[PDB]
Amino acid sequence: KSEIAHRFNDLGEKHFKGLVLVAFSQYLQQCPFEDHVKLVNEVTEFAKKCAADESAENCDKSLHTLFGDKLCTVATLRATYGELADCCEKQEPERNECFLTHKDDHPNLPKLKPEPDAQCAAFQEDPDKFLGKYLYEVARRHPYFYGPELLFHAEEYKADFTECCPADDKLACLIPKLDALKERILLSSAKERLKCSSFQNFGERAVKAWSVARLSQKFPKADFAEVSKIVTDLTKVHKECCHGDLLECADDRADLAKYICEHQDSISGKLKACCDKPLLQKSHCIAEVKEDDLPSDLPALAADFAEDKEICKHYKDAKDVFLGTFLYEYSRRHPDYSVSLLLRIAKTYEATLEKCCAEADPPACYRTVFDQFTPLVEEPKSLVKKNCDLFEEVGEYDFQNALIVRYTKKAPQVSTPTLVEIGRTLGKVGSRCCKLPESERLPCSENHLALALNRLCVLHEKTPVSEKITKCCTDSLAERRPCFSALELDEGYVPKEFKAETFTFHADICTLPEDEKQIKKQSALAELVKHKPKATKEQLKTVLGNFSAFVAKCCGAEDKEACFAEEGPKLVASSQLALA
Ligand SMILES: C[C@]12CC[C@H]3[C@@H](CCC4=CC(=O)CC[C@@]43C)[C@@H]1CC[C@@H]2O
Ligand SMILES: C[C@]12CC[C@H]3[C@@H](CCC4=CC(=O)CC[C@@]43C)[C@@H]1CC[C@@H]2O
Repeated sequence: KSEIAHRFNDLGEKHFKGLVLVAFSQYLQQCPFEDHVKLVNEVTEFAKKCAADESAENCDKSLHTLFGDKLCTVATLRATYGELADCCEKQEPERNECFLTHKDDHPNLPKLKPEPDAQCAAFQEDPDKFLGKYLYEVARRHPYFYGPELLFHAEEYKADFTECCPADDKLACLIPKLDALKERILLSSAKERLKCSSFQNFGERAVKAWSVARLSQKFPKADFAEVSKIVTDLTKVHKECCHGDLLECADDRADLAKYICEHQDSISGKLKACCDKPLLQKSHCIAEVKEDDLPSDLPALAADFAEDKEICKHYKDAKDVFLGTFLYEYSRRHPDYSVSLLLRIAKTYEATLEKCCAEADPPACYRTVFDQFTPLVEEPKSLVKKNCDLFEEVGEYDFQNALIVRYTKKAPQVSTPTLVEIGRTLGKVGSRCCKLPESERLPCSENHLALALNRLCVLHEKTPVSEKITKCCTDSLAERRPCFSALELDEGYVPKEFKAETFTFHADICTLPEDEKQIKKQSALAELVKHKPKATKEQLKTVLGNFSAFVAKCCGAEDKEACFAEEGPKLVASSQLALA
């Protein structure tokens, strides 16, 4: 019984190689493309040998042993990866655990900057090399990217270049195709990173809870046993992928996609479109499937979960199953709620039973349990209404700026690039979610907010700067967004010392693209808040407007630098007075 042969036979050579390339790229993010390709081929050649004869020497070793041994043969390991050479002394599974610790969530690699003429040539010159290069580039930038899903995006990446290279207009799919794919890559990466973060920081229990809530919303027709079945299998898939077991992850994901499609009539009417597709496409469509219509025979929950006299007995006899059933029943009923809200509601239900069942007369106590949920629902609904009201009034750029001020005040010790990133991400959430139908706003906003907050938390694990951020990031997954919302200006913070050069602009800003100009100004905005943390958002908006006007004027000037030189220092000095 050869594991590597077993995976090679199940997956096929193409997907086997793709996943192995991705896995290696994620583990060793600094190595060049050619180096990894060689290791992939070496591993694949061995798999073929084992497929021919599974009794052969070393074919019965574990995948982690074989792939771990392979990574440790890389040239200049100690120089390039000083930390990783230490892992190579260790044995499995200790070695892989060491490997996973050293994955870098922020490698700070160059921007993709597609060159359509050169890339279409390389694509035509060698497609396998070209598509493989793409897997490699994204994988090392996103060390926790969902392995099988990255192969799906490589196919979209192929279809773009296939359709557009022979066309007349050279860059007819630059902004249209690659920028859209780039956006989908970011969202997908953020979604999977949350799952891996949940395993790491809160355990498998938290991942299953989240998954029960989400899949109940998606598949309200399905029975609890069906959802539990799917959650169990899907949790194992993500567990394997998050721990670098990409071949096993891909294989189990295929098995799950098959199961769902075989039982689609009892699961969801929306799956039929997904289930008449190829493998990678089918799995992707299932994963992103639209929520099914609510069945007309949804049961009233007051009887079982509020009015039944033996709830304390049920709760005590099997807490997991009873609470699991509640979460399933309440979630399928509420596609208009965010997942974290449903998890908060489930925690409040649990807490109510813990309290009420210790008292003398539990029934009278827990009779009003559903009424405790109302304030939990109103708070996020109010936040989303306020944020969307602001977004629709001022637009994305100014909405981003308001969020940068908001979060810099909460966490002024965090780096400016990180504060700008989260502010800009949460601004795009406005564009994405506030235009949706009204019932879909809350789930879209809060679910995306969870992704952006996790990004901040993951960067904070690497570079801790604030005890308040640690607390919100590690105390409770469900309470994370309310914790961050509750943060106010850190009074313990001492204003960052003034540096004139930080707010000094030059003629180089004028040649930049619009998004890059914004980031420079938004970076200055974060720095303004850091030096003057008590300045109001209204003061800051005005001062930034003056900076924007100053940049606009001097970029339209005959002598651009002389304009920046004369005008800048006065404005820099005057701005500080405006922020008192
Ligand atoms: C997965 C895939 C087939 C297998 C390809 C993969 C691109 C990268 C690659 C390079 C190789 O040298 C082996 C085959 C693989 C792994 C392709 C991208 C789309 C296509 O379906
Ligand atoms: C997270 C949680 C404990 C673990 C529960 C979860 C409901 C769903 C569930 C079902 C299971 O089969 C395992 C335990 C879990 C994952 C509960 C909801 C609130 C409670 O705190």
